[PDB]
Amino acid sequence: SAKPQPIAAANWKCNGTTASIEKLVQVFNEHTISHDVQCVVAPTFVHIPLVQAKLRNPKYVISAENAIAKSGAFTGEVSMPILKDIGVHWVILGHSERRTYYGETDEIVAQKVSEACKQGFMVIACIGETLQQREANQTAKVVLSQTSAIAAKLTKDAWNQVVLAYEPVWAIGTGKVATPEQAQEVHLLLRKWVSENIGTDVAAKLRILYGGSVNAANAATLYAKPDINGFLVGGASLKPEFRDIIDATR
Amino acid sequence: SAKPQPIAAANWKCNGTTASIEKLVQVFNEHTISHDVQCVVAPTFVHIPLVQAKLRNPKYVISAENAIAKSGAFTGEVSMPILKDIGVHWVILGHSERRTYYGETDEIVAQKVSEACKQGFMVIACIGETLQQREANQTAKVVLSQTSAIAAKLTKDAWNQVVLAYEPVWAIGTGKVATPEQAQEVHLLLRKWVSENIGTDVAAKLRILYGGSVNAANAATLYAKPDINGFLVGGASLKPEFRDIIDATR
Repeated sequence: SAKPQPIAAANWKCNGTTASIEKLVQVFNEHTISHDVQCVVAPTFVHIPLVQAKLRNPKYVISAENAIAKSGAFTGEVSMPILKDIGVHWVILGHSERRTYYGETDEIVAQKVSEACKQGFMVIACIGETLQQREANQTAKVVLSQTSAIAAKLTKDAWNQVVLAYEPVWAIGTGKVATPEQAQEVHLLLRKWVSENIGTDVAAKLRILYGGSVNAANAATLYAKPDINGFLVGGASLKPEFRDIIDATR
Repeated sequence: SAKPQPIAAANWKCNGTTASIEKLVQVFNEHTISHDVQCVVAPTFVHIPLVQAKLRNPKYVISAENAIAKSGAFTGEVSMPILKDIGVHWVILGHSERRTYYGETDEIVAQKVSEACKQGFMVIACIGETLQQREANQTAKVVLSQTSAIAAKLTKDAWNQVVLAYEPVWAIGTGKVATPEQAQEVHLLLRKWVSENIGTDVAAKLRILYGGSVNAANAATLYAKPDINGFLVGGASLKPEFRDIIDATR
């Protein structure tokens, strides 16, 4: 289909013990990945140094799970210049849980994205609708709303560092995956949107991943859709089966 | 005066480069501390492992600057069980900046405190009034309000792990320190409160620190007050002068 380079990203959320991490990393290192894909591992902040010291599988990069733009008087947070100094140059922003529990709004997400962009980070920005939305046939405008908000703060060239993760709020950690057909419908409308609004050229390289209850048995079917470039995986990433998720992008 | 063991705590907020940290840590390690005081260093999450590997001065402990109670689906955050596994067992909670920018309320602070308590952490809980408060002769009830909220969620014995940091919102990072007399007035009313409400025995061991624009030239005068047990230092802790702040509790 000519698609872009696939992305397989691991989001450990707020989980991990130094022991269990050293176990999973060893399983990941011994997995010979054979095709062109970029694997990404998002550990918690405290665990980032440990992951850097043991992660050796070459198709992998470390990303932070969130950050703030600037260093300063922000107790408890971690900024972007701090993460560059530390060699981490990917970050996941506007992930659902942050939009819901620690109140990050579009414009706020949109600002974290512009700045990371500005800081030379590769960014995976999360968008998606809730079930109430979905049920009001509101899924589409919502996604377009968020993407537009991000887009207003970016330059035509900042897109080269952007990756979108469409995670329907109702599929995250629920066991309730979107059928490939639901997933696929949203990815094409977005691609279409980016295409009309930024450049055909941009929509074609944009990796747009699906996330929300994705596992080793469904990743394959998911991948086969033409506008699905990969995944953002939560629960299944705390397991060896992650191997088989990465291989599904083959 | 018989007072309790003093506390000198360093809060680096969201600042530090691996280089500048390795420089400051070396300055701290070579400072022979001679009296009984517990020094505490709060680095950002990413920097905690680096601090653990180099910090060697024995009167020092590492604390996190914030955390959540439980591990789980909380993207971007770091929990307490994660910090125990990692050997970090002190934490700063309800610091002003968190109460203001990332919306942590009394009850929320009060819950983070009970749980950390429950997790065997030493906790430094922050309370304090804003200038509007101060000007409405509202400083006192406010402090009592917050302390009471914390106290409702703790057991008579949880106090042994609690430390209070009174940081007038108007003195943090402002250059505008509370005179020793303002500081002292608040510490005695609190001590009084804890005394009447929890036990005379408890108020007597409680370390209650002052923080807000505290430096090496004022720490001394600050310390001399009878109900002032130490400090919670922000800006001055990113400097060598921190040495002279620790020595002021002598």
